[PDB]
Amino acid sequence: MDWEERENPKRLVKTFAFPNFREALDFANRVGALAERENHHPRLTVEWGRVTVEWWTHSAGGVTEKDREMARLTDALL
Amino acid sequence: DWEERENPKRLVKTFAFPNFREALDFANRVGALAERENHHPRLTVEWGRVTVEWWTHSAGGVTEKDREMARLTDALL
Repeated sequence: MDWEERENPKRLVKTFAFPNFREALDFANRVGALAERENHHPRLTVEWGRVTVEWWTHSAGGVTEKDREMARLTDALL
Repeated sequence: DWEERENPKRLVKTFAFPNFREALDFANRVGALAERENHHPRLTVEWGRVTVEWWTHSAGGVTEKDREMARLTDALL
């Protein structure tokens, strides 16, 4: 579904689920490679069975068009 | 010397870096350690920082394995 919109700070959030820890870390690495390609970085939370990806522009204190674009590119990884 | 947070009780420490790529590289080393030991942390990776949290889910708190994993994490440095 659509990315969640959390607050303080405003940011786009989505969780991706996995059967273990290694696959979650592997996916986080794909998101990280995407971040490096686009030069816009997320906050990633990796744990057994899940990766939480959060997109927001730090220098802006909130969400910008780039964040929405990164969210879409993250979905396109699958 | 790791910080101890609550709800749930867990060991926490943040490692800093000059960028994002190096932070993720470090998180992967912690992840490899976790996979070999079969005990998993909660890792938070962002520009300039990796937060590592150790605790036992089956117990909903800290157990001896967590203290060891914390020391092994520091050893990576």
